[PDB]
Amino acid sequence: PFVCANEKDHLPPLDPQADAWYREAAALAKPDTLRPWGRIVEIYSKAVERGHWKAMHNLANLYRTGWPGGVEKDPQKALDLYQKMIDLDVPQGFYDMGAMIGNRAGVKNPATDGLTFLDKAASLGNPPALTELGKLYIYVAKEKELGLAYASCASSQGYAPASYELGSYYELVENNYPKALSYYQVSVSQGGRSAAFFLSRVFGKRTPPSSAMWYTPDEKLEKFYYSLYLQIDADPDLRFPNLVKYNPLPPHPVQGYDAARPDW
Repeated sequence: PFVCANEKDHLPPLDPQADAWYREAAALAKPDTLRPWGRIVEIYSKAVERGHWKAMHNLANLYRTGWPGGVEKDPQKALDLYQKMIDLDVPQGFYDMGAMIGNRAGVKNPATDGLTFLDKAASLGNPPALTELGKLYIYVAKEKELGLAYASCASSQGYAPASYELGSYYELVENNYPKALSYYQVSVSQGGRSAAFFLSRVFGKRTPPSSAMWYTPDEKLEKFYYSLYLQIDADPDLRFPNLVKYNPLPPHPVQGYDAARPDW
């Protein structure tokens, strides 16, 4: 049996000073201009000293995925930070470690209680882990019902890539385009860059009909959702918690609001 967990129920405390440093360093790394990476690294490091689990994640990603002139690529330090995270039982830490050394390596790790890294992370409600496992059950193991449950758990926690993956599932596998559109719009409200980009294409004049899912082009929706794409592209922390309720999507010309029930 699968139990959907809430990741926020399993987050260690965040030091108030370390969180101030983390937020400033994350902001400095945000704009698409010249950025002070050496100083961003140093600020993240000071926050890591005080136990900030998000500073550990961001700094580790910089150490393994370097950055042209700023920093500096070093996989071993990124992994030492991942170790610090799982020692604190951070759900993202289990996902991060598994993404770097493989899922099944978790079974032997003392911090996972015998689970794989994805299983341990997903059991603590980690949305990235729930999303990957959902894709694996759906597309590799052919466990549709279980895989959809994993993705829906991550989606209901506000994780935009999970909502986008559910929308992509209903478009390509079930050909339920109104259901796909609704998940894409949910993903946009959750800061989904890809969903906003492709939701905009759905209503563009020049989009081939199959990629538009045979919706009628709507120039105002094309511009509305391309505008959200640009906002999310500039600020990935942006959310739109009122987007769905006050901007109902148009029905599909044939499938309505649900291909299963095209006349609702």
